[PDB]
Amino acid sequence: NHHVDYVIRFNYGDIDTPEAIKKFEVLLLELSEVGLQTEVRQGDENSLFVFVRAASKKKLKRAVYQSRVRDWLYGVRNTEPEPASSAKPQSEAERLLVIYHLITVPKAEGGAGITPRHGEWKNVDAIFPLHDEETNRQCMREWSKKTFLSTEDLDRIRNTFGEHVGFYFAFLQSYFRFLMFPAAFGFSCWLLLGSFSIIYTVVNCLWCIVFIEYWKRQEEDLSCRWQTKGVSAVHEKRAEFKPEKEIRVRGVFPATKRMYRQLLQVPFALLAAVALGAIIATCFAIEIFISEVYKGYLVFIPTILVSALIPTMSAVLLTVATKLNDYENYETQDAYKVALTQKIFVVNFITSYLPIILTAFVYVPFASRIVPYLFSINPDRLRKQVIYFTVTAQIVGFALETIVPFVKQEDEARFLTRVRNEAELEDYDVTDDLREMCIQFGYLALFSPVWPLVPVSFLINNWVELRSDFFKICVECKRPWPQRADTIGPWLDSLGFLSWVGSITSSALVYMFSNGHEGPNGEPTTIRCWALLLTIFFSEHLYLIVRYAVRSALAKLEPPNTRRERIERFMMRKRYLDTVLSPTERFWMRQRGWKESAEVGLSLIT
Amino acid sequence: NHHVDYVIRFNYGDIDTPEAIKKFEVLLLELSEVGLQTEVRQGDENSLFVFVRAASKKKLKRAVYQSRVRDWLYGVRNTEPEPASSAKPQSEAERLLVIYHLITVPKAEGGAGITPRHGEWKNVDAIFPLHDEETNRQCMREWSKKTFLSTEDLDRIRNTFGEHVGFYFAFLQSYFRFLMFPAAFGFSCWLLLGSFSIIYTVVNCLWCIVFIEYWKRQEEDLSCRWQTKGVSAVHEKRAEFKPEKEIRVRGVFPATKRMYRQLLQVPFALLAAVALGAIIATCFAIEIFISEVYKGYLVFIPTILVSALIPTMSAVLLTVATKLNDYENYETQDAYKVALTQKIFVVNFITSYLPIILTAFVYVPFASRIVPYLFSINPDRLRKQVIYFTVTAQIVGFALETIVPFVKQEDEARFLTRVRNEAELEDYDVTDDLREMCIQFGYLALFSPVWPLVPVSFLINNWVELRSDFFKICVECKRPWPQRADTIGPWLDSLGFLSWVGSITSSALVYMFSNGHEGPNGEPTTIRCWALLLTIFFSEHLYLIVRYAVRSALAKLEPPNTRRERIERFMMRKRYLDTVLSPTERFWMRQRGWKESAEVGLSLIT
Ligand SMILES: [Ca+2]
Ligand SMILES: [Ca+2]
Ligand SMILES: [Ca+2]
Ligand SMILES: [Ca+2]
Repeated sequence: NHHVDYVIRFNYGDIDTPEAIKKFEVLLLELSEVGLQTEVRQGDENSLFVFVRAASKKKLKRAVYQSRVRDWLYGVRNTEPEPASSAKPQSEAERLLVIYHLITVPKAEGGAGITPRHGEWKNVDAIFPLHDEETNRQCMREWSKKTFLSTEDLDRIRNTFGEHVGFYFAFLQSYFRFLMFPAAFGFSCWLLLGSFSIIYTVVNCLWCIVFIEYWKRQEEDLSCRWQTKGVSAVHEKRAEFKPEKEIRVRGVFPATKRMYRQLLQVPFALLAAVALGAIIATCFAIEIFISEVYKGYLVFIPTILVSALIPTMSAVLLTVATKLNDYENYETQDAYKVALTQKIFVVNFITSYLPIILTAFVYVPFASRIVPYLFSINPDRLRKQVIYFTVTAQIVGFALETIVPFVKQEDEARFLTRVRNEAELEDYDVTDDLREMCIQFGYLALFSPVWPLVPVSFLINNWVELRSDFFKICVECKRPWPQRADTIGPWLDSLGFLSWVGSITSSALVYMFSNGHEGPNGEPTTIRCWALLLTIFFSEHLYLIVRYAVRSALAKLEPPNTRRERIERFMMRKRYLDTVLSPTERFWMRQRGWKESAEVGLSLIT
Repeated sequence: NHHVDYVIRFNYGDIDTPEAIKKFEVLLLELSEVGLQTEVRQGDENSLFVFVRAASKKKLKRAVYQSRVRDWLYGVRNTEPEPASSAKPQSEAERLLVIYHLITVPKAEGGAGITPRHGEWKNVDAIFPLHDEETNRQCMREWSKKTFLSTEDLDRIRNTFGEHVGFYFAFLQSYFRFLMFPAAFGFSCWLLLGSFSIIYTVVNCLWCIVFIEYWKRQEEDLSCRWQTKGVSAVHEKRAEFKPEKEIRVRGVFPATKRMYRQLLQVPFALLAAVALGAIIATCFAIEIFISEVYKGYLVFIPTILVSALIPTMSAVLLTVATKLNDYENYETQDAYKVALTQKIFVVNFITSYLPIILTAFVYVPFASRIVPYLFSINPDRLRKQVIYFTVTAQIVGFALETIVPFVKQEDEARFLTRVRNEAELEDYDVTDDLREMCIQFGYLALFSPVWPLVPVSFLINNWVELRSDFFKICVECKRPWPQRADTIGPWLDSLGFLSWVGSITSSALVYMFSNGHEGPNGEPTTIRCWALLLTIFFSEHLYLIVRYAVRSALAKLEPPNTRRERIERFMMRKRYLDTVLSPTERFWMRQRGWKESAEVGLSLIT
């Protein structure tokens, strides 16, 4: 890579020439005044990117010791900072993270001011590091053959690509690994019993409880292991944040006003729910009427209708959620990303689980009681849609995930072109992959009693998807900068909610389908709503009781890295304490020493 | 008090004379070898108590600096220990707590070995401090007149009687204070509307949610204020603990074996539930048949039956719970007390809320459908039992709390008799008073839609009960030793569970009684169990949604003491850091300084 850390794509297309060269000179002054060596090279037809390297080894050592000092002070490291003359960077992640903080974190603390495209420049499109292609191809061809990734492999996806990708890859490993028990139980139940089986439903809800509690425990242990536990204290501030007052330099904003702006989440959620429910239910009723009332060239209208109407409405809701998320201030980038993710999860929940719920609950149980207003319903509609969403939708999702973007794409002559064709790749966001895994866990927690080969299909697809996501990161994207994290984000409570409703939906399914597969064949006159709500009541409360039992069991087992990170915070204070910090009386005149008190005791006992 | 800190009642009644004097000499040796001045005086007819004072001011200063060092090291204090020559004890609580640690915490760390009555002595009945009667009477007559206790008053009940009593008194103050909104709303609803009113039920569930979340916030703030946040790390070990192995000196026990012994909680809970349910339901059916089927001298059998059969069964269940709580090891005293409290809360729940539930749910809705097997039921049975349990049971509880134990009870001549008549008082346990307040909150959260003057009665009784509990502590008991805590214990999650079921029970009540007070008059043929379970379903899920909203709102508002205790843990580390700890290169040979890079930039832009 010729020691090049970062590439800063300065643009000059839409900006006139003297303003562009003034912006360029002010960009290159703050890079030399922060300790970074710059080398400008010709970019695209209308761009000009500047390479960035730490200027000297002593400047890099002084800049990486003052980045270990800061997160030791803010309670992340819990052990003393190594001295600066012996403080070499541990890996590529620490070096690239220090260089990115020197580039982006503003001039109040000591870094440069470069915020990409937002506030003063509006020209620097991206600040991307370069790939380590030999190590990437070695890791790809090394663990394209192993059945399970080791902790050394997870530490290599920590040392490259940072910790925010390493937490996702450890989550995917600990999710493919824990899929083996419901995979074996689902194969056993689909071979032995039929679908809608009670022991498979209880086993599946117990497995979701156990997996969620074990991954909360493993997240705490892994954030203690990777020295990134309290990384919320050193989160990167943002320049879009507009403060009210200034109390000494941080620019505070009253959090109650942000709560009152956060209460717009409920009308946005109601609008998104009503609009997406109207579109999906209208498409579903159109498909039902056209396909089973009134043809082979006329069955294809509602599928093209959702394929050309759902992503447009979802992009409109994404725009409205972004415009509302800029209204609330959110001084850090992590709070903004978590708020945007919690906003789009409602759209993702409705878009992902509304067809299976109308077909499973509104379609199978009523249908005839409706169709005359517009029956001998198709009994395999629910099984066919679960089979579709689990197998064929995952096949086409893997297709449009990694095959379609691959088909879509002197001495420095090869390097200046490999950076140029790495400049056009896609910026990698790990929330999309966490979204895919969480929607998949939602399918497995909600509609697994229909067709219990769903965990088997998810096991095979997860083993393919781990390697495919690593191939996408190393090949089809720019390198993500080493972002740190402690959890996977709001996806933890998303997974808890997903399983939470799964405990209601699967129990309602195994109640109302315990008469066959056709379940409540059309018109519902048999289903007894006094027996449909009692099983939901008792199953949800047994779910909550067993979940409380498992969380109270797993809380009392301290993991080794947490038990080693609450001991070093005693050892550091013990080392601090050794390095520095160096009438009435006539009642007590009778018995002086402890021998005469024993004499009065023996004299009073005898 | 003539500077006397503690009184250690050595017994010699059942022990023969040479063994008693050997135990006495070994008791008095370890007191002089730990730094405490002893003065033995004649006790009761068959006891002999030894007074204990710190021997010298320098020894007390060295013993109180090494007790600030320890909880600074274990992460409780978060600020540097003051030097020992200027480390005077802050109040009576710190001095008496240091003297109690020197008396009781065993010889591995530096204290003496005196465990009361357990392991080697089996004679020292109690180690009680002496009352500060002038300050106690001054505080009693000072805040027997004020409407609300100030934070200085709460800090005085912290400085005397420690922090475990101060947390309860702050809880009772913050519970009497937050009773004013449901008191005013219940008076407004009982004057304007009738009983079983929907807006009063929604307001009451919202008030329970808000009060529980605010008291969790205030508990965190108060444990940060009183410098006792992480006091779980310095909990007092116990001598009943029997360890498996010894790894360097703590005596570890495998926690999975304690989990497997903790799984006996479910058969004990089933046994207690079935037995107490059988006794209470048999008494209730006997009372119903005798009082309303078949007399004035014959109505009094079932009341004497519970008054002579419920406390005997509860004492049997207390004995079984103690024998099971000694089976599980529980190395600390706080874990043992929390486990015993969580065991007796099931007995307290069933004994406290089973008559109102059978009368409200089993009696009002069926009754005739039952009585022929043994109707025009009495409509005011539920209102009369709620009125009884809220008003008259609280009056007789205040009576048997403080009036009956008061009627039941040379130069050193007055002092040796005031200690002698303080030796016979009752050892004060704050879990009984927290149990009374939590059972009262359970009544208010479960059965307030019946007769909505229940929060008004609870407001008056709580203002009386705060002063009466302080009178009981200062007058009718020995002084409790200054035990530290951070929460009130498991009563927090007890209160959450209490309100949790209240959201089901009150909604079922206001469904099935929205036809009058008689509700489902006898035989149930009107109540529609498809409408009884939908309101329970929707009300419980709206309860959980609003509770999640309130906890997510109150989590984002940092209290001032927590925001000052996460800043001093930056300041201490910042003070530590200042007191101590002092081919490839041909690509980077084109442009040396940032001026020539700007020259290449202008040459490439132009
Ligand atoms: Ca996929
Ligand atoms: Ca993926
Ligand atoms: Ca009382
Ligand atoms: Ca009391």
